[PDB]
Amino acid sequence: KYIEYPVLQKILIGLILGAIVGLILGHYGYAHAVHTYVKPFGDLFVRLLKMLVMPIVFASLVVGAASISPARLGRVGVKIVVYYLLTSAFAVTLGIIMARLFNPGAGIHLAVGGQQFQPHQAPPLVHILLDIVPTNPFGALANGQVLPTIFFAIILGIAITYLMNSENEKVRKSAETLLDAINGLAEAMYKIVNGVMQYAPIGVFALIAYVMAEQGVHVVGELAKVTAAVYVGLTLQILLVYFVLLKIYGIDPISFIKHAKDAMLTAFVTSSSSGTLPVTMRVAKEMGISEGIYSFTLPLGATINMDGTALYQGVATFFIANALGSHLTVGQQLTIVLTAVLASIGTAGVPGAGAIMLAMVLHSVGLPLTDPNVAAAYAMILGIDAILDRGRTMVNVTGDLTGTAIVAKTE
Amino acid sequence: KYIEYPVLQKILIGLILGAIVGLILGHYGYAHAVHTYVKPFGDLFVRLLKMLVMPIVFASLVVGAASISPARLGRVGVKIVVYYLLTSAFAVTLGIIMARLFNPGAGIHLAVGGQQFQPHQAPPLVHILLDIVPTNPFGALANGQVLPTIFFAIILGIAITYLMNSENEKVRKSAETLLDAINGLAEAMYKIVNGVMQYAPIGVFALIAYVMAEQGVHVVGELAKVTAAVYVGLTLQILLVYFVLLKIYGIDPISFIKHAKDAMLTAFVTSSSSGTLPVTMRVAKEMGISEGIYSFTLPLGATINMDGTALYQGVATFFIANALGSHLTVGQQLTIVLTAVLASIGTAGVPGAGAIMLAMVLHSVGLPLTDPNVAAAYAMILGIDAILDRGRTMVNVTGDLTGTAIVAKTEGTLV
Amino acid sequence: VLQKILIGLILGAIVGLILGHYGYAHAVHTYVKPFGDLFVRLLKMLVMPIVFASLVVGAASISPARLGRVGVKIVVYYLLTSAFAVTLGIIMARLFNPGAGIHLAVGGQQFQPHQAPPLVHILLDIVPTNPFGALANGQVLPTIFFAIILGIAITYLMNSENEKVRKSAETLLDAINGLAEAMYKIVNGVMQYAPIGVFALIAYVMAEQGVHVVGELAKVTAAVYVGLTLQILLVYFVLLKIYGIDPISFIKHAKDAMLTAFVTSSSSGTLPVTMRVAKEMGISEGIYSFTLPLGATINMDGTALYQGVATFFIANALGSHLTVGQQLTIVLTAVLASIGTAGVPGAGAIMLAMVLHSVGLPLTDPNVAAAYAMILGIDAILDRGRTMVNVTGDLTGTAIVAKTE
Ligand SMILES: N[C@@H](CC(=O)O)C(=O)O
Ligand SMILES: N[C@@H](CC(=O)O)C(=O)O
Ligand SMILES: N[C@@H](CC(=O)O)C(=O)O
Ligand code: NA
Ligand code: NA
Ligand code: NA
Ligand code: NA
Ligand code: NA
Ligand code: NA
Repeated sequence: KYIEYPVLQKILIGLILGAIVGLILGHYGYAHAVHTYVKPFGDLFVRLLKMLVMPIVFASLVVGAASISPARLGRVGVKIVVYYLLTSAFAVTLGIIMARLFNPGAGIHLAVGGQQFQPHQAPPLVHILLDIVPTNPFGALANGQVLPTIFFAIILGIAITYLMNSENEKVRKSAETLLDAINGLAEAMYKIVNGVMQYAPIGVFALIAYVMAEQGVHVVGELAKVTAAVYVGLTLQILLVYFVLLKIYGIDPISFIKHAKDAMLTAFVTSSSSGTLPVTMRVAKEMGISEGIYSFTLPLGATINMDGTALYQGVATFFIANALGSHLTVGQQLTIVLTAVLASIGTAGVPGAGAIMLAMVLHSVGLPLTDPNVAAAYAMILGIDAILDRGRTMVNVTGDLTGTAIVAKTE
Repeated sequence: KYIEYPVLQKILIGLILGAIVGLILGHYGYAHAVHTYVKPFGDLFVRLLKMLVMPIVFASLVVGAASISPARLGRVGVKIVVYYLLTSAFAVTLGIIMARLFNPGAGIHLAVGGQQFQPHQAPPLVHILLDIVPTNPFGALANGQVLPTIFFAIILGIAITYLMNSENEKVRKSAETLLDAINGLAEAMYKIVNGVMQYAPIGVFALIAYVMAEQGVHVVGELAKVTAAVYVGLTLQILLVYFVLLKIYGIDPISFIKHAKDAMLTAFVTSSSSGTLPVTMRVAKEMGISEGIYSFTLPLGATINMDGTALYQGVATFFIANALGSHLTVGQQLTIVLTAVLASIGTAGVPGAGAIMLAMVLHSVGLPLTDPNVAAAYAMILGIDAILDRGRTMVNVTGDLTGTAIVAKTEGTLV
Repeated sequence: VLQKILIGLILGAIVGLILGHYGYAHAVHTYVKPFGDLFVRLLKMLVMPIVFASLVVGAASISPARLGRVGVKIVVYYLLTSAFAVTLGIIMARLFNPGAGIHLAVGGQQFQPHQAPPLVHILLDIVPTNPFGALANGQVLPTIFFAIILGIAITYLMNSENEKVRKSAETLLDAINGLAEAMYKIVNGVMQYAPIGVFALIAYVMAEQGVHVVGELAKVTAAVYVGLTLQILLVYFVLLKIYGIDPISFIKHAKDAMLTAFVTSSSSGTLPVTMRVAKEMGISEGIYSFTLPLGATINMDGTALYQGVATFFIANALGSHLTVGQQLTIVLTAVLASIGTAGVPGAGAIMLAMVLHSVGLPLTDPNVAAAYAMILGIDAILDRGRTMVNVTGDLTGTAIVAKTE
């Protein structure tokens, strides 16, 4: 009774099997059953994603503050970042534009707790800007609030790279040993991470088994409404940005696609900016780009500059809002712009943590995942991430290929 | 004004001196005094036991997940574990049977806070099975809830033994240094542990000084009711299990006891599965058992398979329940079976943390130690653990001697 | 660093009465507040980790083991000097009355001094029931009793028979220490916001009652300074003279270990300097080689006195008559703070943190905290002045103990 299988199908057959199993259960008779039996395995999966973050988000971002230690020369790739921001900023814009045309979410009245979502109005920015600084990092980290457990983790690890340097030898030996422990927790988390991706097949099955039992069936159409709103928005900015800003330069925008070939192919199948990096790296070499340019910019387009993930989140948010029976207002709309950018700037680049960074793009713009109406809707859109992750990644990689080819004009 | 003394008497003379001091105080006059003066040193001791666990239970169980790392060959001692479960399962059964015959607890109406225990009914298993997974390990660990601070500590340390292996050299150097820190906290805890066992003489005195002042005196008889319910249950399964399943095999069950001699003796005096392990190890060699058998099984009967501790907890629970004025219901009864097994599978094997694993066998089956009625009763039974620990351990060791001798009938040899 | 906060102090003093008249409405009390407050929190962050990390180090620092005979003599001395220092601070905070002449009301509802819980129940709640919890949500008096009992227990693990257990004990302590340091790195960075946030908070609390509040903080300055110099004469020049050692020429071959202590304001920087100085005044190796590094982190004479004044300052600033017993608790607290204080620049003031938490004056109360903001504000003055003694006090001890053959 054994586990072996390439998981990113295991989940996807979990999904299509879940969808097809779900629909046929609630229809035929026992609309309940699944709520009492199956859902509790989705409830499980959910929890395990959350079990992560806090350690991962601490540990990782202490490492990624020893990784970047001044000198951290952002004095020649000013050009590339300036570009990356605008594309990602325009991507989420385009997502909100696509979540206008299509209205995913509406046509579902999620009541969950015998009671629909009421939106609790945001506190002043004074008070939230100040509550990036923890009053006690341990507390902040502990009970769970994250935006201090960023500001601390960074300010610890940025300060730690001035201790390995310090005059004293034994102080540098102390600074090291702490960082050598924090890192490794980072890794140990990543070892459990993979193991959660091994329960992910069960998890996803149980989620969109429940959704398709309780609340049929033009919820299918609704989630397929997302699929399009995402997809013919993704492909709607490949034409509207890349094919545009390359043409309006002088670079050949059409044959660019042909010598990006397999950096594009894999991005869709691997669904990873990690896997599609020695492939995107080679592809820049293969279309004949200069070393110090693509050698610095394509690894910075890896973690920074997720164009598709910014757009994906700018749709998912809208989906949730309307699914709750909440008319998502303007300003909030352009907060989502600035939030989804500042999420899809820190999103992972593996498979999952696009959706599990959307997490916070919802927490911002009063829509927290504590409210069960929110969460049960999040469960839906996180359920079908496995579809809109493979499709999404393809752009995240192409957007920093195009930037690397646009900036290749500097001599 | 100096401390030196072999402590496991220091406590026990603390107890008998506490008992004899306590009774004569509340009787003669100042029934109070002790409540204001002496109890606050028992209140202290209690807290220090609790100060522990959370670090120890984390740190230890990250180590004991790097200790067992797949490959962790449970492919030949399937036999021994299969046995161990049934004995421990039947032990707590027998404890609940003994806590039926004897009714310890009842005949005390513990009101503590001017108000008796009311039992708050258990939540669905769905919701408690799910709350083994922490939503935030740090939080879980922090404010104190433990069953996530297990599931995390294990899943960290099990995952950590696939990082020292990992292709990268410097990643294995990072994984090590974390585990080399967590371990050592484990040890540092164990250094305070010993220091608490050095206040334990005071602590125990102060506990069963207070109990014997406020609430005399057929509380003596009540706690002695426990003593028997435990003891003539312990000895009631030596005859009923070991002397039975060895006889119904063909192995000589009576002379087994004679070449176990000093593995039994020390178990009662040392009150330790740690101390009685080179002794139980030798004793298996001395009664002529095969190496690869007792060399693998007697160290696994060390921490897993505590027969007596399972039974002890299956009585202590019942004691508490009835002491509160709470008729401990069935199902709960057989939850105690499954709980006390899954406590006496992880109990320590030093002296204390039989009682301080009962801790959780009470938290399960709605009887938490937050409630002062519970806790003041727990203070009683944890008070006299020093009596029912030495007596208890003797079985915990004998039960995996017998298993090792029962499984010694398997021969043999592969291609 | 000093001349950015003392011109800091007068870009607060005046900008309050020239933007409490020309400066209209909440707008000028906005960017006072947000910048008072993006200090306040930014400050409050530090206290806990530091108080844990530091006091695990200052329990491996003092360990009943390998302290002897060379190291029984020196500590015995160090305790008494630091114990007598904070005594002298409380004596100086008697003569001068800093704090009084300010009625800090903060939350329209001044600090009504809070009456001390039954002592049974607070003595018991020094022992944490779960250190993690205690540390986490913030309560400190357990996060002392644990941190100490961890690091005291840890110095019996590096010793332990097993080699690999000593390698494990080390690596933990080598991580905790370093967090200590990492904190001290942020510490300095907070002292860099201290100008435009602790003389932006000051910007308002010098905007009201101005003709009695500069000269209240300058009242501290003296109470500290002519107490520091008042024990150089009263202890060192005394106990060296009453021995036979030449107490006056001692100062001359300490020269640059004294100089730097005032400019560097660091027991870290003034350690290869104080080390050399002991060599240069011709002290024996195994003596000053063991004692001057133990006078580094243990034995802060000035920091003990500084805290024994700062506390009193705060108390009286609140409208709270700081009672006796509390007075001699401060003696035993400030010693057991200035035994674990950092020896960089900041974490004298950010160990006073806990000497206030002890003796019911916690920093959760905004009346306390806004007053702490004042005295932590001008630490940059009384840190350079303070350090000079912290170093001289273990030079003198090293020279006093140099008489053993
Ligand atoms: N699938 C994304 C990462 C994510 O958003 O989860 C990528 O690799 O680009
Ligand atoms: N005394 C037991 C351990 C315990 O239950 O506390 C043993 O060593 O077997
Ligand atoms: N400035 C002190 C340290 C402190 O109290 O912050 C020293 O170096 O001695
Ligand atoms: Na990317
Ligand atoms: Na990203
Ligand atoms: Na055993
Ligand atoms: Na056990
Ligand atoms: Na010093
Ligand atoms: Na110090």
